[PDB]
Amino acid sequence: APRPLREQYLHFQPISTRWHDNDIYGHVNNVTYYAFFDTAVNTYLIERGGLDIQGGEVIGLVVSSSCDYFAPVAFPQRIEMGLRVARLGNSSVQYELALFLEGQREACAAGRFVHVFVERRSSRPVAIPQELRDALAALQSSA
Amino acid sequence: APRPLREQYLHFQPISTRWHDNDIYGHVNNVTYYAFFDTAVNTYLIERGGLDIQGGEVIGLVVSSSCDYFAPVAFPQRIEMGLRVARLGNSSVQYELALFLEGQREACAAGRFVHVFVERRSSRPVAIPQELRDALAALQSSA
Amino acid sequence: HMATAPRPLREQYLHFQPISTRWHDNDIYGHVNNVTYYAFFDTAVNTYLIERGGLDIQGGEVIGLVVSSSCDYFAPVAFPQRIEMGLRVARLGNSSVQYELALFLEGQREACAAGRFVHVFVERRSSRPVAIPQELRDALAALQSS
Amino acid sequence: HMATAPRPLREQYLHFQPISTRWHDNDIYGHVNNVTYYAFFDTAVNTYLIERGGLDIQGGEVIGLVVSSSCDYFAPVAFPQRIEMGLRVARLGNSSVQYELALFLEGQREACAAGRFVHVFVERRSSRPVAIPQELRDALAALQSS
Ligand SMILES: [Cl-]
Ligand SMILES: [Cl-]
Repeated sequence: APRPLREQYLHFQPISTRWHDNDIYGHVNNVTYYAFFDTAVNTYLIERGGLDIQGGEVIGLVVSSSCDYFAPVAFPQRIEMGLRVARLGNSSVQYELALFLEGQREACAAGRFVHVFVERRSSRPVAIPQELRDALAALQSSA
Repeated sequence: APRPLREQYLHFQPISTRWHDNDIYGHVNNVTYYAFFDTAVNTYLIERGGLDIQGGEVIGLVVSSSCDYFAPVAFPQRIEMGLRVARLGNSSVQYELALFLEGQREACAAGRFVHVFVERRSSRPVAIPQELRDALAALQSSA
Repeated sequence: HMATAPRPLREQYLHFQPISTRWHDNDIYGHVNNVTYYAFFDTAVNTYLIERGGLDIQGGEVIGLVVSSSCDYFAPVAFPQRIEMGLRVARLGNSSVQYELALFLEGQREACAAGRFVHVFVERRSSRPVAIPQELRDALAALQSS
Repeated sequence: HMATAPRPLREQYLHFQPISTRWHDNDIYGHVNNVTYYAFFDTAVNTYLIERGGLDIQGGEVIGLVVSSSCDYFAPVAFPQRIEMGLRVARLGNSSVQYELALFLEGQREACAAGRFVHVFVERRSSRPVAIPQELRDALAALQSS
């Protein structure tokens, strides 16, 4: 089975839920979890890896992603992303994430996604800059 | 001129920003401010006024809204909604809100919106339930 | 029922644009969320600016920034209903413009929601207001109610 | 370039659906954000379930819940480009179904992104898995690659 626990992740981010996260069936819509993934990863890249989204030469593009869902959460509930790095490559990295509900031990959902690092003007993949590598390595998972 | 200050509002909510709040021009998109409005109002209605979004008999529908924007914010910046109630009617209420950037005194943006309270099944407007009125009145603005 | 402002009519608008509705346009109460309407406003205007004004959002030097907006809601709509935005230009200044929009059921004549927004155009890198470029102004001028 | 998985072809899909792009589909890097693709998946499937399966999202007793999904991205697209979702059903169980989708430029044949999701159908009030209702199953069956 699962399920994922908080101590299996390296870094955490609270994310506040918004009215419109819920859909017609009353819980956070599956699409929104990936917004959560994307937000946790890039928040980390900016505060700890020197990512410059406004004018930086090198950017992370999502080449792929996925998620399994174990139990719903709903606005206005309080949640938290665990983030870890499964592998750091030469020009890409695979993240693993998990959504946690405040007060619950087991993850509501767990997924992965993959960045490739490219030159912003051309979109040629490029070796990950060093400052970013240092930050990404600091997230290395245990398994 | 403006601009709005924090002490002119009754209740506050931090809202975390998400990767995708920024648009192609790099700042939080104007549309998202109203998601912020909607989130601050309904969060308050649920924790302090007994709003039951899942199964409640009475709901708030937005009959109108607006916003003026004074200066941009951007993900991953940290922000905060001030909320106040300009007037409580028999079956509607006008809220005033303002977006604040952490560390800035003056509001980035300020807007209003109007709820009408209806019966969920029929959508007949109905007098605001008492528990909700108590909470809404506790937000009354000074001017 | 909802906003008590008088409902605008299809004829009061110049230019129309279908927008396809999306699963999550509906919120928990089951109709399109009020915020999404503003996304419809942005999309209609900008689609118009790119196909008729020559707006270059990727590398253009002059951009349009939103300084205010508002909307009144008259009757709900829901995914997967088919909808259509009405657009016109109410006022055309040297560096700013006010748009008026209304959402229709593509099968219908009464507006379901209507509002307004203001663009100010600015040099992209600095954000100093510049005058509206002629190509865009020519496209805006074709939407001024005669 | 991006995902290195082999790109799916337009012919491998059964059913198509235009989706209009929106201003804020583009993120700060200027192309449609990866998350939005999944919104396109949800919309295509559900549009299909309502018009061909009789899904009643407002008051129906059986609903479809998403238990997993994934997507590979091959080439970016951008508002205001015109796009089209390809849909087919890969597997049809008693209470679950796996969909496969791909996004195309409506003018084009190579997929720009492709992925998958799984619906489990459940009694709406409880969320106990129920079998898929016959009307929906008949619509799902028409998408199984022959
Ligand atoms: Cl805009
Ligand atoms: Cl769904």
